[PDB]
Amino acid sequence: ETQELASKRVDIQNKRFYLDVKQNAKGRFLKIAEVSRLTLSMSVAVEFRDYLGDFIEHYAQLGPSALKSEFLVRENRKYYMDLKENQRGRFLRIRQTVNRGPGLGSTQGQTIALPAQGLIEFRDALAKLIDDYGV
Amino acid sequence: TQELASKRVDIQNKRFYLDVKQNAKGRFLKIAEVGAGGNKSRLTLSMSVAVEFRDYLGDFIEHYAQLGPSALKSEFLVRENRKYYMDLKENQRGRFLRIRQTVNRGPGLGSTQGQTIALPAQGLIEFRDALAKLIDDYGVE
Amino acid sequence: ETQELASKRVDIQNKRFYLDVKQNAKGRFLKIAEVGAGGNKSRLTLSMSVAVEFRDYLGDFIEHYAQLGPSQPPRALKSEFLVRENRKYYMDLKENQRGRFLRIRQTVNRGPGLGSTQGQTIALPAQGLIEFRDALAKLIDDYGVE
Amino acid sequence: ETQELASKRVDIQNKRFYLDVKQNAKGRFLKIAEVGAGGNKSRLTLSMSVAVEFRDYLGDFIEHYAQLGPSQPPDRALKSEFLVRENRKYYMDLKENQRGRFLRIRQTVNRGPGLGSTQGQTIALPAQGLIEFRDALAKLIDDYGVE
Repeated sequence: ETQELASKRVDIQNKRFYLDVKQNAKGRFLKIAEVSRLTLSMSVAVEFRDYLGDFIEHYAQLGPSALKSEFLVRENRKYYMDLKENQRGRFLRIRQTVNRGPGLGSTQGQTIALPAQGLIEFRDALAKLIDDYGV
Repeated sequence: TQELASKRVDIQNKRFYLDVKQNAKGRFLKIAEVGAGGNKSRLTLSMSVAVEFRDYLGDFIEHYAQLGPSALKSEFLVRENRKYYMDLKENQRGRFLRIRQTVNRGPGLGSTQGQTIALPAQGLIEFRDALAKLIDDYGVE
Repeated sequence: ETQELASKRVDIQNKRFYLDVKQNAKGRFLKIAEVGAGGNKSRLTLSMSVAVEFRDYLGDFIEHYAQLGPSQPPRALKSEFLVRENRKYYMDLKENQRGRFLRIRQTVNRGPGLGSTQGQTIALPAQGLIEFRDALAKLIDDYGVE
Repeated sequence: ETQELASKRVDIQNKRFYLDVKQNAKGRFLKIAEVGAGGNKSRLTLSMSVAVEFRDYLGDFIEHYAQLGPSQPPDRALKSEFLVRENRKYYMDLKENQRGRFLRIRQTVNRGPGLGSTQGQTIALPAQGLIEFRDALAKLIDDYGVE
């Protein structure tokens, strides 16, 4: 039975993300729901934490007006991370795909969009779930 | 006293206006937090002073980005008759930069009262950027 | 009056540097600007004569950077100091968690740093030091004297 | 099958390079994927033994690049090296085009016809990143190599 060990809430402009660390008898993993839904192993969650730091850095150094991308393939899942910008402002979009195993053949590629203002809070929340629970 | 330009910045559920203006003696910025505070929550900076302020924000941004999960930082700025107190704090609702501006009453006596804005830390990069643009525009070379 | 003689853009990671050669009645000189977030407080000034000595210092930082090997307040790896023509140039190779960089701070030189310094600072990501030295060397071959 | 032990991304100009340490039933090895600005991906595969030699060779390219001085006008590779270890060859050429110098590494089969585009198993490191790349490689070798 998958039982959540912790929830986390991050408010950014008028959007909300929940970071739930869950564990079924397979192991421990992270879920990230918007106001779609990513699922990450803790090991992959570490890579995100660090990549978020890369993104934060780049955003702080932009100054006034993709800007930056990362490409991650881990355990049958592929993650695209694009720091972009548009009329209303800068954001980080994260798309999760199945590129192998059960679930291939799609209708369900997952996506979340974080406003850039909240990357630091979102990274800080992730970091502490890693901190507490480890890999 | 000309209006030269405005820029608006929404941070979380709070709104700020950076307004450039000129009068003889020079150009200057007015930064207001929208609320019930009126002029109590509105700063006034010369252009010279805006630059030093922009740079201080650079430093607050760096401190905030490396806090990790958790006054955290204080800086200080005085020019002509005006003092600017900058304090990166955290209360239960999150991290913020409090800028309190004072007008010196005379040789070695602080104001009984000042004006103050509070920026949620998640908005500092936006704020800094809006301010940087207006500085690049409205008085160099 | 100031003639604009030449201009060179050097892109290094997510930074852009401009090297402008100018000339006034006193002689030829460089202005070196870093673009972005910071202001025109990221503006170095150097006669051609001093730009030569700066090029040579950059060769030593390049050697040191190449010999660091993999990494591990901020750690000061190599510091050098150039004072010339009533200006002081501090050159510190440093590293943080996010990479290695050469920070150059220019001040106006009176006594043992007495008055207003006029702290102009640029920060070259270390990756770019050879590109930067090279652009500078070209401008010196083209516009310097002997 | 293959387990993923460690990753490191090096940003050089508008490209990215992923150095991945992996292990299969036979061996531990390194995959190096270049991602171009436009989406182009290409890669090398190195045994950990070979990465040591590649890292050493990078040191030679670094020394050469640092000593070049700026591109002079025309009047071809500025420097070539060659690496052969059993079933894989690697052609290392330091070149320049209008946008800079770069180290092309081109991996081929040693015995076998070959398969796939030559570009898909070639990478081009902008020379500016040789030091950071060699350093990131040196670290992965330190922390997951036995050699």
